Amino acid sequence: APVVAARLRNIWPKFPKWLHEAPLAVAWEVTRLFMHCKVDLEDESGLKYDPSWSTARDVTDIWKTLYLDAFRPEKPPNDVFVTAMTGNFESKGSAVVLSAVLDYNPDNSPTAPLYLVKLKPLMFEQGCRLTRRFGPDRFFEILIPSPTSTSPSVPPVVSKQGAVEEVIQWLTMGQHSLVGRQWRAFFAKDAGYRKPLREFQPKPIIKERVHFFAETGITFRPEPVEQRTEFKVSQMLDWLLQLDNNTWQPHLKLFSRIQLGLSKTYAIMTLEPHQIRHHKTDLLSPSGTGEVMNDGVGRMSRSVAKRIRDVLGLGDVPSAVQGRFGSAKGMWVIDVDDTGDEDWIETYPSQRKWECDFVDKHQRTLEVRSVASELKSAGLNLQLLPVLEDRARDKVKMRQAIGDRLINDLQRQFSEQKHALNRPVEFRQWVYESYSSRATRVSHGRVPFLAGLPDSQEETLNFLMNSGFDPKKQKYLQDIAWDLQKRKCDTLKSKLNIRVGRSAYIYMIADFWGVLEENEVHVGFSSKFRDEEESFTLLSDCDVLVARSPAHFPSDIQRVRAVFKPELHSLKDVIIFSTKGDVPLAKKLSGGDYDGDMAWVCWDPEIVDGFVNAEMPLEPDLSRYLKKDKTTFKQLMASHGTGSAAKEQTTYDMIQKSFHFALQPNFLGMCTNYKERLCYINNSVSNKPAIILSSLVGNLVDQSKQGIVFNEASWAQLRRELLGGALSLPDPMYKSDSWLGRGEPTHIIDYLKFSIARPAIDKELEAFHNAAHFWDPDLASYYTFFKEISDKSRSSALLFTTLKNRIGEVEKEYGRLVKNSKDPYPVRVNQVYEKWCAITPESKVIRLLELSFLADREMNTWALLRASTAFKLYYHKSPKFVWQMAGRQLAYIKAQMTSRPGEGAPALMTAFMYAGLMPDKKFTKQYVARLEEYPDPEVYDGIGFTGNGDY
Amino acid sequence: LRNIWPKFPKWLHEAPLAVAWEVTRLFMHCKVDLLLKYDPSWSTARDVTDIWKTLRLDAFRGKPFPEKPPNDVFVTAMTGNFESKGSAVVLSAVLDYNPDNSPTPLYLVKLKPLMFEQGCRLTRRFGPDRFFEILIPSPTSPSVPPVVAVEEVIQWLTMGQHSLVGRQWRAFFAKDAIKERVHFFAETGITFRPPVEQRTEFKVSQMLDWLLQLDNNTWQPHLKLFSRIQLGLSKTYAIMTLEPHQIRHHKTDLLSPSGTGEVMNDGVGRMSRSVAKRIRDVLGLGDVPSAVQGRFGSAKGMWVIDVDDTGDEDWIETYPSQRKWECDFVDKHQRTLEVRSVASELKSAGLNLQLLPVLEDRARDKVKMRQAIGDRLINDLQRQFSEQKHALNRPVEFRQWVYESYSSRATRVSHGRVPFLAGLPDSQEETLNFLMNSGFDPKKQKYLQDIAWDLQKRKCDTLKSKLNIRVGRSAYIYMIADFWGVLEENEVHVGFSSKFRDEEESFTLLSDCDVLVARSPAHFPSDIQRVRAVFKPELHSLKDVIIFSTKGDVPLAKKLSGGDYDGDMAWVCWDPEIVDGFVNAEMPLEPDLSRYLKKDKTTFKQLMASHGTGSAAKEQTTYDMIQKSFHFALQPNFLGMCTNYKERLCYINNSVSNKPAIILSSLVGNLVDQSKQGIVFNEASWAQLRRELLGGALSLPDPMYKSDSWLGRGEPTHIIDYLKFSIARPAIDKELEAFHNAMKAAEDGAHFWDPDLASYYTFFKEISDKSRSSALLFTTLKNRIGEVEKEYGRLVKNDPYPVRVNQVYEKWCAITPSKVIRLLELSFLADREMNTWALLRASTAFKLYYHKSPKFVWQMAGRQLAYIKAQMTSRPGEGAPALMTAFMYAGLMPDKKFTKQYVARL
RNA sequence: UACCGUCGGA
RNA sequence: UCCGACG
RNA sequence: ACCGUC
Ligand SMILES: [Ca+2]
Ligand SMILES: [Ca+2]
Ligand SMILES: [Ca+2]
Ligand SMILES: [Ca+2]
Ligand SMILES: [Mg+2]
Ligand SMILES: [Mg+2]
Ligand SMILES: [Mg+2]
Repeated sequence: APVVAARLRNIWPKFPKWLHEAPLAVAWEVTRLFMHCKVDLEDESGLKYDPSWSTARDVTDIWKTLYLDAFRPEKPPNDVFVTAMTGNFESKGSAVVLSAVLDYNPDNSPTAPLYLVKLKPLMFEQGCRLTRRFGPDRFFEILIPSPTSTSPSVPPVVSKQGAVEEVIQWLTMGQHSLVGRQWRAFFAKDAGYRKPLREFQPKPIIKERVHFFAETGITFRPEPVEQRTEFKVSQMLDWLLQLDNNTWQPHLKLFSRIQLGLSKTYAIMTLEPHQIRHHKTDLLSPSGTGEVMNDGVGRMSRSVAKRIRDVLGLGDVPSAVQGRFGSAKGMWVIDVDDTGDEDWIETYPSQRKWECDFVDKHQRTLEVRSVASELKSAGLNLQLLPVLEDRARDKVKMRQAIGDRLINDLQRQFSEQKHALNRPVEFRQWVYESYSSRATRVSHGRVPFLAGLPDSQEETLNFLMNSGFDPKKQKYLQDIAWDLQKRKCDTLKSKLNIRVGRSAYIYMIADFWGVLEENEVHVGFSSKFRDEEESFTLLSDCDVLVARSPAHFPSDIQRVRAVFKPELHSLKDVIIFSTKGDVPLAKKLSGGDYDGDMAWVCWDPEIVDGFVNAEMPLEPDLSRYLKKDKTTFKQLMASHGTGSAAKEQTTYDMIQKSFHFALQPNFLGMCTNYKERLCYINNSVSNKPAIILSSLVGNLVDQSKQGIVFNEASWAQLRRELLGGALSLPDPMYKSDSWLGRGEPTHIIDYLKFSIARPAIDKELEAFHNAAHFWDPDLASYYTFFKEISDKSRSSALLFTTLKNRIGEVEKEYGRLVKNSKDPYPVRVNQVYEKWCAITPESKVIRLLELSFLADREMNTWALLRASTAFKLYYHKSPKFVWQMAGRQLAYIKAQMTSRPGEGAPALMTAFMYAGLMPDKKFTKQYVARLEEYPDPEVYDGIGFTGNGDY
Repeated sequence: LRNIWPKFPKWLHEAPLAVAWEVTRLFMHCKVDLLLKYDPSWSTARDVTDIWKTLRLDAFRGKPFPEKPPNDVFVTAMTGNFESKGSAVVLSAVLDYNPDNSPTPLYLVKLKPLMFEQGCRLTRRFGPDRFFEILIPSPTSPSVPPVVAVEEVIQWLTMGQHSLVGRQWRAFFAKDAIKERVHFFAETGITFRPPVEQRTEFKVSQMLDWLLQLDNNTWQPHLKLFSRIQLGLSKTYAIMTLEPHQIRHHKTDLLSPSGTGEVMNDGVGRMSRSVAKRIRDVLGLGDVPSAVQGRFGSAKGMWVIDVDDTGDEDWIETYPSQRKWECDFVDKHQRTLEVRSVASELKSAGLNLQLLPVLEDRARDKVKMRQAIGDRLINDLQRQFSEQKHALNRPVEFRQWVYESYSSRATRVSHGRVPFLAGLPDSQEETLNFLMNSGFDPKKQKYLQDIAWDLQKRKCDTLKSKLNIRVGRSAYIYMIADFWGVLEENEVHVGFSSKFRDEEESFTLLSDCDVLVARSPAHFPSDIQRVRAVFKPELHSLKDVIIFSTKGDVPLAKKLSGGDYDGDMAWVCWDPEIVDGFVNAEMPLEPDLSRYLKKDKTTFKQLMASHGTGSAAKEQTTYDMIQKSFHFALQPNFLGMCTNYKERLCYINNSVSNKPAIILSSLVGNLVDQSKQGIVFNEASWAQLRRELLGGALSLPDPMYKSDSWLGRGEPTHIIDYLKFSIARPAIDKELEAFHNAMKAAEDGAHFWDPDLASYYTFFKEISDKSRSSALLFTTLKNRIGEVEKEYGRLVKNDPYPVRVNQVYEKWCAITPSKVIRLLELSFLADREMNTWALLRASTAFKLYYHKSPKFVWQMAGRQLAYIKAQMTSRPGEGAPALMTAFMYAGLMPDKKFTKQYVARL
């Protein structure tokens, strides 16, 4: 399609000759500024390089020189820029990423570029093996609309014509020029439906993520970032996958293994070849079935596990980790029989995804994606409910048990909060336990504010309570707590994520020591697992349910027996399955294994007791509709022969053909939804259509790895021959907010949502509402003060009258930009906030109000008076305005006004020092007990309470 | 001994017991004789202060008020029948020798204020108002008066009723608390009849007959029988009452499978899972306790959950080893489970120095054991020193270290805030955190650096006095017996309720390892045993206890200083270095000490035979048992003297296993319960034992390690001397050397000057230059500050210290100031310390005296200097400073994970 | 019209 | 409801 | 004129 080809010639910004000597980081950031301010990099209207940029340490400094009338963007953080300039794009396991977003040009001119490009700011991301081996600067990733999209918003030039093949060819046929480097595509992955960037002029469109490698560049030589050697993608992938020994593999599967080189991992240690135990065979079934029982799982030495703890800074030695090691991926577990101190790791065939020689350091490096960490209570999901009911001996009882768990959870949640609201110290404790903000505080070094309040609703409640506000007395705080509760109730109504205290998601591991019989599992916790009035350190003498998400077949949930084996006691925060029996238990859980799969584990006796296991179903033959492309790399090489030249050309062919495969429309979501709609209509997940759809969805998830081909024609045919045909199925009633159904709900999800959840939530909300004014005379104290001065002074009255009028203008701006767009809400609030802060006195009175010697104007007396006056005028009319603009100063006033002589001292803490503090649970309990008698140990030579007296 | 008790006048006869008690206290404190009519208003009083006000009269005018009982205690005494939520109101007194040596009161009485105390079986059965306890100097006691004899005092205490606050009190129990605690029971009173106001007359002999059921216990030695009164006085939480059908009285203990006849479950019994659940509910615990120390009727000891129990039925069992007298378990209060304590989450114990001689004695290689303990001590001290030095480099790390170093929570909770003396928190720890929370840096502000140095210097002086060997993998754990027969001899089961943390390593249970178990103190070489930790899944529910085998010839608990399972706790260590070289020793043959230790085993029945038969003789015998047991309880305490002698003997001989060591160890085990066992042992027998069997020395010198500095000659030879003076002391001295050098080394170091703190001063100076009125206000402020600075130098720099500082502070707060005066004052603010004037006063004072009088500036205005620092360091767009209320600030604590994660970014 | 789950963030 | 990382 | 625990 030639018309598209013309539109595929000028997509990338040009690299001007005047930037040819700039570092990669400056070249990237200058290019970004010109694109943002719509200035041509080749404009001759006078551009020449500035040597100051080469030694720069802030992006703003480079941009200031540019901000010329033509110039007069989001900035990379200074730490990232310094790492890009001096740190060789790496810092403490973090890599500097070069990434861009593309969208279809809304200009339909035949000469116009098809895509518009937004280069993203330099950012840090976890490194991977390929970046560690070749350098983060040699990698570039984009999001681009999928040329196969069926969306109405696809431009006619692609939709009308050979264009999809022309777009696919543009991505992979040759090198792309950008910031002085030649980039060649090596990998692509579905990125889901993404809304186009607002700056590019709102329907979501499916996009692909494409990875490029810098094969050559101006600074490249036939290692520092500025002194790189020419290296082809074909050589890059050959280093990773050692293709000469892997030609026997289906080329689509081989291509999918590239993800192992891109996996975001923490480098722990390099092992020497003599410390690596490569096993020739997996653990096989004792029965002789041939089934593998340790798929994805191997053992590691205790010393390796200690090194992981040390490198990652863990408080404890991990029992198991999700990792990668050369060609091996999956889980590694501590060998409980290791009494030695030698570093060693073992690999199994089921872990090794290609033939690897493990020679290069980076192919002998243990990389950890995640560690098995302390567990938390989990809950149910929509997929588990129909299967639990299907396998219930008494379906009425099972439905009653799940419903009781819902009512009990809501009752406890509302009860705990209503009690905490009676005391600020107790509500602060409750709010802190409700949400986590440590990550943001650490990354920002402070509580991030939006205008005059913390960005977070929970941080706002604690910030205002810390300054003396009472959630029973101040309606604004009451409103925040109400909004937070409403959101949680809505999530329950939408997802039925019913909390089960005796439940958790745990990494699955296999028993290399043969102590577990089939149908026995071992679960030991690293610490106390709390469930209301009861606690666990292990599971024993009880039945449990295990399952994986997604669960579809009736057999995808299994009832097994928890047995604690002392031999395994050191293995904590994992669930261990038997390696005996005909079939590994993991395989029964939606085709699971031990390579990072997690199991939902439930020991709730009321949910467990009624469950009857089903046998794994005979899967229907769907080969009429599902076609498998198993062409091997060797078969692709027949087009070229043998030798280095043939291997090189074949690698680029694997990439091109895999890109074509990767870009074909995927039907996993459409088929899963059809299954939900049809199985709802039939109220069955075990009848003939349910088994067909469950078998189909299980195949569509493994599509890229298995080379499954399944297009619209095959989906139409499958529906016609085995399902309801072209008929569009309606949504289940539970997708709606109310039961519009005739009679009383009968489907378990309808019943749980409309007969149990909605009524309970309505009653608990009314009781919460039954269990406060915007007005607070303390907050009007500064206004009353100045009004008295203004009454006896004409100069003060003019200042006072100007202030009121200026506040009124900003409030109207709040109503127009926020209360009632290309600009997102935070940007719109900032715009109002900047006009608010512009309200300044612009002489002894003016000087005392301004306190100009303070760098922060928000800390002077004027800011206090401005906040008080705004409160008096708008406390009731526009509460969101007064609090969002002046909440910070309202808290200052409250803390000043509630202070009493002799009763201690309020503390003005810095933003950094405030961020590092947390509520003291022991203080809360001890203080409340004093206010309102066995000394609770967790509340009050290590020997503690052993008796009050001596008798 | 005729007029010791304050008299009760007919004018207070109708007063409620609580009113009579508190009115009597005021007269005694103010030395007014009991001018006075009962105030009817007193009957309805809900505060002692209100009763005290009516007593305006000439004799009490100006007299200092006595310590007052809290309102809740008084209201419970007036309307709550001396009981509230298991707490009992206590009538207590302290008696002292009268300084007057006149032949014409021998004791001076101080009635203590009404207070709450945990109740006991006797107070819940008869009423707290019927019990009175005193602390009286033993007549056995150079401070003793010339008049002191013992017979006269004991007869005063036990011969007859004593009159106090309208009640007749009879003594029934005594134990050593120099001072002895004596308990009295109100047998009769003015309001008593042949609720607290209307109590029936009841004799001590009847009260004791109810508790001990004397008819079925005359076979017991009366001294031992008397000791069992403690079970009735033991402070316990009542859990529940059990029906007779729910009680399983066993006739026989668990016995050795080897036919030795040894009891393997001494003191321990099983309880139903549901009984344990009730314990959790009434005590408000987070989890169901696996084990409890309690009392039930005549039974005392440990009760453990029956792991084999699947029912919801409440039941408890008792064993002969638990039951301290023949009891029928009929009365509600003899069928009530009473909890002394519960087995709760464990903490690291460390290694007590007392154990080191036995550990050295049993070491396979003594030289290696000594070097290894010294190496562990040196590494710990070096780590402590390095961590303080490193943390000082960042305020976020130092705030965390200061918080870990000291605990101010109890003070914060009782005050509802950080207590402040003048302008700064009263504590140095809270002052560093308070100032660091407003942006001050100990590396930059010398005032903080100086406090920082002074805290570490104080920590070294604490390490010098108290030597401490830290062993993370150690704990004191309640001992229990395996009722279920899964543990082999030499096998123990330990499971924890939660993660027991050692640095970098963690445990929820112990398995596949050798452990050391012992009771403190350990005397015999065999008092420490090396055994095998084996985790039995059968016992997995039993947490925060250690379970011993019930197989073998002798129970393991008995090997640990003759211990058992009645509440005894074991020191359990799983540290491989401590366990490695330890070699078990057999229990030693104990010597015959009858020539020195005399036992009185006269039974209650034999004592009654000298008075007759029938009820009248029993009553006389009960009083006779009390009198004779009083005579016994007041004899001198040789456990302390013999234990002290043993430590010195073992030290001088540097041996715990030679013949004198074993003899003394056997002797101290015998004296552990002298009153209960009826062991008579006087100074003459102690002198004979020392001369004939211990080496001849009546007096031995104190061990060198009891002194702060090395006073020995040559290199230390005793293991404890070696650790204190060859290891710890040099390492501590090196740190103090480094500290002194660092102070001397410090123009880029910490300074007193901070231009931020002069910001307000400089602001007003520019205003003052252009206005005469402002200059006059500003110059008057400067002069008044100078006046207060002078007073600080005379009063503080040089009425106690807090009162003098507070005197200067009041003058500072009196420095007080037109539109300018109004803006500075902010009079709408109730607290003037929060006004702009306080900031100016603080800033001006800092500018004038930051170099001359730094202590004055910070102690008076530190609070406002912190406000200024936090204002001045705020940057636009870099977050918002937070003004915390004093209460809300007190409830926060450093986030340990924030500190760790934030530092990692840097 | 285009899935769920785990962890982290708005 | 969006963003990142995993199955 | 003792040690330990809470
Ligand atoms: Ca898998
Ligand atoms: Ca797999
Ligand atoms: Ca005992
Ligand atoms: Ca005993
Ligand atoms: Mg699999
Ligand atoms: Mg004993
Ligand atoms: Mg005994």
